Amino acid sequence: MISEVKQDAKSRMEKSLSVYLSDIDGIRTGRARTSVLNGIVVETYGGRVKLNTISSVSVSDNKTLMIKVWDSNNIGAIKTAIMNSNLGFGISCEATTIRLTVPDMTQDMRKNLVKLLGKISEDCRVSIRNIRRDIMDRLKVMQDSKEISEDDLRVAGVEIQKITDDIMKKVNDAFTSKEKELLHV
Amino acid sequence: MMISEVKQDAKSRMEKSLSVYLSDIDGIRTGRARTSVLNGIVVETYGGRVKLNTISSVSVSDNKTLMIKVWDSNNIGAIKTAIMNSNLGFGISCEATTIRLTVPDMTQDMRKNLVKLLGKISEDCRVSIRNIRRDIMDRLKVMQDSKEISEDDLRVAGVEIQKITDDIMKKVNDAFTSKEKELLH
Ligand SMILES: [Cl-]
Ligand SMILES: [Cl-]
Ligand SMILES: [Cl-]
Ligand SMILES: [Cl-]
Repeated sequence: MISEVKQDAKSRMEKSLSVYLSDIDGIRTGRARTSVLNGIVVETYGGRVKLNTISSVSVSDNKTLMIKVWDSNNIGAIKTAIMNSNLGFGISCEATTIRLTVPDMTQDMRKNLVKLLGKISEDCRVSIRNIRRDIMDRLKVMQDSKEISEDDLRVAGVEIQKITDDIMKKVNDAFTSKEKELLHV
Repeated sequence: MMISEVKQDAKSRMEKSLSVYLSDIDGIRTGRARTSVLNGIVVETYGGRVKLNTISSVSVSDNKTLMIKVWDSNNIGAIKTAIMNSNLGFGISCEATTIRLTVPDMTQDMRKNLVKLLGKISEDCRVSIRNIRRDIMDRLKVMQDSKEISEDDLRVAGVEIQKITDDIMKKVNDAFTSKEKELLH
């Protein structure tokens, strides 16, 4: 069934783009962003919880986040979890608010991240092209196995080459957007 | 952001590539009778949907022939429909409570093509695995340049992830040569 093969393309491609966005989303840029704390796991209330379910995070200025802790008994555990992530924030507190200052990014650190983000952008393109090559290889198998005609191969090839190109534009826009965050002040 | 999580990402993503390639080559006809070809067959009967192997028992009769013992002979039509709809290319005949499937004969030119395509599909899998390793290594390098982990930390993680890659590469290659042996008899 070609119908089942055309969905493996979009599924594998979307899943791959989804993996690469999550990977770059955490790359630090100098500017303070609440998502850097997305995935801080705090041990409280008998288990492990995401930081945003027991507090409220906000950007105070370019280099600072505020964390409003609703249960004051969670302040130490949150301070401990943030410190032990080794993200290296400046940590202090007043009453039920934790203040995080974002460490400065040096010039060399910023150039290394520009290069490493380019490499990851190409690792993404490679998986998208490799998915495409593999899907065509599968259709060539079906067409050689006399399961589909040649017309079925060219037609689905055009449709999938169109799906690949649209998915790739998302890849280039996402990695260009992240690069602009690195480059600007 | 923890090295342990990055390592688990490598494993999970390379096991997804391995699993996807195994299913790709499972769709390659070999000219020989193999019961695994009918594993996914879903049969509409008794007003619902059942796996083929809960209403029947598939055996290999000779090199080019499968025998399906249909316990409820009233299911023979529904099973024949299910198999023919999956477009697997079988010759089919009925007899009492039995369905004879003849494997479609494979020319030497088809076999030559499928060997070549198996090698391409296999190398696509290797490209995916190596790309994942490079991507994971780039993510570790981002963490090191961002001062979240040391250079020794990264090298230690790099060896462990080389171990994961070697182990999944070996399973890709063993599936490759085993599938080649089947294509060549
Ligand atoms: Cl600081
Ligand atoms: Cl650096
Ligand atoms: Cl894949
Ligand atoms: Cl590197």
